[PDB]
Amino acid sequence: NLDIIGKRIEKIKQEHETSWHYDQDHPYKTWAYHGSYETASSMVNGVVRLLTKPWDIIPMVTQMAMTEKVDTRTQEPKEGTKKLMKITAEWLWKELGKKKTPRMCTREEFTRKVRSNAALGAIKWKSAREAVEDSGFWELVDKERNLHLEGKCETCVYNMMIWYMWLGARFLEFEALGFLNEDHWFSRENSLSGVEGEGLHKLGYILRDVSKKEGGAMYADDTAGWDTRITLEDLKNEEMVTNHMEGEHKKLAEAIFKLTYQNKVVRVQRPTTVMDIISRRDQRGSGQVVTYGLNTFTNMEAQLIRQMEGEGVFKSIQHLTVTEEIAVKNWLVRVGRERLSRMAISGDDCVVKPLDDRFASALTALNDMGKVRKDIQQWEPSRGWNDWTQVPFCSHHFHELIMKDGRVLVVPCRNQDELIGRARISQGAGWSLRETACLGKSYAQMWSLMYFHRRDLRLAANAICSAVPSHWVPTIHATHEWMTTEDMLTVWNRVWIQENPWMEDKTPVESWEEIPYLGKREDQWCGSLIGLTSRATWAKNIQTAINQVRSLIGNEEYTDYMPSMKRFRR
Ligand SMILES: Cc1cc(Cn2nc(C)ccc2=O)on1
Ligand SMILES: Cc1cc(Cn2nc(C)ccc2=O)on1
Ligand SMILES: [Cl-]
Ligand SMILES: [Cl-]
Ligand SMILES: [Zn+2]
Ligand SMILES: [Zn+2]
Repeated sequence: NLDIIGKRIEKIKQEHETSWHYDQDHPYKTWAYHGSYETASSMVNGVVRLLTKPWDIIPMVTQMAMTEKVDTRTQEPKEGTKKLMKITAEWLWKELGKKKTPRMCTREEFTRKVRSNAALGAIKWKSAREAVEDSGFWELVDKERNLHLEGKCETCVYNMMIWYMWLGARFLEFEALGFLNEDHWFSRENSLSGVEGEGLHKLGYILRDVSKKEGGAMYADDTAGWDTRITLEDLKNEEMVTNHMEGEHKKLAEAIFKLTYQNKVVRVQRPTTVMDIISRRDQRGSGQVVTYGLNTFTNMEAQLIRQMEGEGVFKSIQHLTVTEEIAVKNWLVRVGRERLSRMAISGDDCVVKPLDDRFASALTALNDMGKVRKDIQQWEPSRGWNDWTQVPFCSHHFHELIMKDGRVLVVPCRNQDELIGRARISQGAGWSLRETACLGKSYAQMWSLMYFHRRDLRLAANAICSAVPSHWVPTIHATHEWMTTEDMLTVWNRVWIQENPWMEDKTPVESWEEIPYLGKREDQWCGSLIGLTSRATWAKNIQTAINQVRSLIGNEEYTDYMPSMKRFRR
């Protein structure tokens, strides 16, 4: 308690000593309140919207651009649950460690990241790019760092909104734990369940490979507030990664887990406006990228245990017998790798193809670990999927699509209203017409690469790339091959043919017309506006929309991509 968070509390209390009140009308029950002191909406991308006019009248698209569970308490698991988690976690860190070496990340790696611009989620210095160059920052980092070796913390404080800390705390986190992401610990090759750095063009092939295994249905249960259900027991099993570490690193990592993860401190703005200095031990509070890795780890653990319960490796979560402990360990050593290979896990998101459908009603460990399923009753058995093409994963489903030459594409898909609505939204303001156009172009090239099989998206993508100057540059499961000025057909051939391990025949495709679409009926099912008069007017009069946007941007060098499509080929 206060002996670990006090210093951080004391430092803040003094920076606002003038205005400090211990409010008695504070809304926190499960969060500890210490005191109080006085104290970037969604915009529309006009380039994308002018080139998607039929969607101006679709409420699912237009509503997307308009516009308390953290204060809950998860009970401590039973002793038999806690045992199962401890044994599985120890075995899983060993497996992940077999072919990887934990190691500290470096400023010269962190710096380069800030130069490339990433969601480091950091709050004297204007931007992050500036602070990185000023050694005064690195001096502050040194003081804190040397404090962490002391077993103490001063400035590592969360700001609720998404939990931003200041760039310095983010570095000390990245220094100790960045290896997890930087060195691909949750790669499919390394972790067997993971998909880190796979890409949306590989996920469908991965789910089809799981489907090939003998077993029951495919289960894809979402957790209700995954992060809020992260117990102190989960934070302590995650910390066992430090047992694979040495020297300074082991100390630095131990400090992040002890002082920032297992004993947090947060400043939340309450408009009644008084900045509450609230604390708590449990729930998920980290950088988005370390959160991804530890979420994947803990999810892999929970799902192996749910598989154990379904296969009758253990009878009761209340207590584990000495013989059961040996049986769990023997199960992991004998079949652990096989059972990891039956799953696709991305943070809190999973798909499991268990040995059989006993898994569907194996609920006691899952519920007692506090990973309560969403959109169902706690003890109602899971609904599985019989077809890998119906399974939801990372907000997508996957279609099997046969090319006119017999080669097989497995393509990602979601409701087209969600795709068009997202492309019409920008995260921030103050951007130029040029920067808005380059973001439109990023969406267009993503659509050409991932969603080429949707008739409306291939047409709108061609229209946007025709409307934006040819040479202008586009601006954690994913890898982003669409962020380039290279020709999109060349990138398509690299991604879907050359580099695709599921494609035996490497014959390049010579034109976009060789590249197939979904069934005309399969397109409407996933939200296409084909067979509507509106969409017909838009398609026919596409060159007029392209010319409207060219006139707004001005006299630049443009390319006509519309003749890459059959209907505009004269
Ligand atoms: C993805 C993503 C990035 C942004 C923020 N943004 N918005 C504009 C208008 C221009 C550039 C830019 O980066 O919005 N969505
Ligand atoms: C079902 C179904 C059949 C069609 C006919 N049609 N097909 C296309 C590809 C474009 C426009 C068009 O009217 O559209 N939806
Ligand atoms: Cl199904
Ligand atoms: Cl994007
Ligand atoms: Zn600290
Ligand atoms: Zn679909």
